[PDB]
This record gives sequence, structure tokens and C-alpha cells, in this order.
Amino acid sequence: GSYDRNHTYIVSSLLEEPYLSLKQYTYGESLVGNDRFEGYCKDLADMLAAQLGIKYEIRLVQDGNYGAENQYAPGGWDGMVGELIRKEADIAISAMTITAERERVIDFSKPFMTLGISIMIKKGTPIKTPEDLTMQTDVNYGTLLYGSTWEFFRRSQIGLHNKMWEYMNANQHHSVHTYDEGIRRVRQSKGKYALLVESPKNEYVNARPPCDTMKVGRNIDTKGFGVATPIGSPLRKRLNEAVLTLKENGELLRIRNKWWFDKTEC
Ligand SMILES: N[C@@H](CCC(=O)O)C(=O)O
Repeated sequence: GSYDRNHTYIVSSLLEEPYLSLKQYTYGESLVGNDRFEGYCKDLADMLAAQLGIKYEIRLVQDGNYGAENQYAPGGWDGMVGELIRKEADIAISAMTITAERERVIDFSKPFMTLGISIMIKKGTPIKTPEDLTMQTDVNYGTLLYGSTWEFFRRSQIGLHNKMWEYMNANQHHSVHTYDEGIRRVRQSKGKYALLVESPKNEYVNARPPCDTMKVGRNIDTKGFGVATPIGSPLRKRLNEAVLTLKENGELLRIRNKWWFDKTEC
């Protein structure tokens, strides 16, 4: 009650199914505003906004990126993280991974979803573990360039992860600027490409047509997605409280089931 509720809060996000996607276009109907979007993060944004009694406007991130340290970006970060640092958005509500490096420059709520880095292959590919990737030649691999998975491997102290880092950094052409390009490569490379991809994305894709991909191995780490705000945001406490409210009252579980379990489909 001591924050501006007339302001339409600007929410940075990023199209990434099923977290956020465009509603299917139809004949003679033009969608505008937030009505253009659907998905888990749309539903989450709606609920958070209702908890806080605020209006919001989704504005997709202007470089299509999650956020990385970049010696060219103003404020030192690109993507959604940079939009928050530079106060171009009020909140980011996306599948944004909570990392130690990002916590030094923006704030996160407690996590609304858990996840881990995982491996996606085309069915038939002879890979069962991360170790396997480093012990063979014909299957190339990669991940989303410069995002949290990229940084995990760069920074990990585990020999295996460092081995995978050295490979990917020396073979950046086998990594991708969107998960959808990586998934296309899995599907089109005849068993010769594996994608390092966060588990909720992996699980979603594998349970939907064309049913030609699968997850192998255990998750490599354990991680969360959080609602992010610029430091100092008057909304920081109330947004964290709202996430905890939605967690406790079963609403996060309900929309996770809506977009993952209710969409299977394989
Ligand atoms: N969720 C990741 C993007 C995907 C990835 O890095 O695998 C991030 O916030 O950077």
C-alpha cells in the first residue's frame, strides 16, 4: 500500500515454449497487449500482479537474450538482466535461472520452479551420461551460448564439467543462440547431436510430437527459476511473499501441471 499502483509495471520476458509463447494466430482476429501471450510465465505474471494489486505490460526483451556479462553491453549485461540493471523494465518474469553472478547485480525471489541441466538426444543416439559425450567422437554437442548453462560449465570445479567446457568453448559452432535452434539440430542431425538443455524445457519437448527426442542421464545440477527485479525495487519484498503464497496454496503446482502434464501428448 506504499507503492504506486497506478503505474503499469513493465515486465521483461522472452518467448520460450512453454514458459511463454504467442497464442496461435487465427483468421480475422488481431490480438494485442498481454492477450498475445500464453504459457506458464503468463499465468504466473497474472497471479503475481493480482496478489500485488498491480497492472502490468509484457515487453519482450529487445535482444532476445536471457542475460550475460558482456564487455559491450551498457551496465555490463545484455538480455533481461541488462534491462533490469538499466531500469528499462520493472520486473522480469521468465524462465530465468538464479545464479550467483546474477544475484550480484539484480534480485530474485525465492524460486518458483526447480530444474537442472540435462541432456537431450534424438532417440537411438548412443549416449546415456555426460561422461559418455566426452568419451566418443561422432556425437557433437552444445548448449545455449552465454546463458546459465554455459556459465555453469565455465565455472564448475568438477573435472568432467571442465572437460565439457573446454570442448564447447573450442567448438562454439555446435552451440546455439536459441533453444529452438538446438532442438532443430537434435532432430535433424541423424543421431550426431546432443543438446545440454534445462530439464523443464527438455521434458516438455520430449512429451510432444514428433516424439523423436528423449532425456538421458541424471540432471547435472539443481537450480531454480526466480522472479527478478532491479536492486532497490519497492516491489522486491511483496513479490517474494507472493511467490511463497502461490507456492503454499498450490497455484504454482496447478500451472506447472497445466503446461507440462496436461500437454502430454506422447
Ligand atoms: N534459463 C537459462 C537459459 C537456458 C540455458 O542457459 O540453458 C538462463 O536463465 O540463462
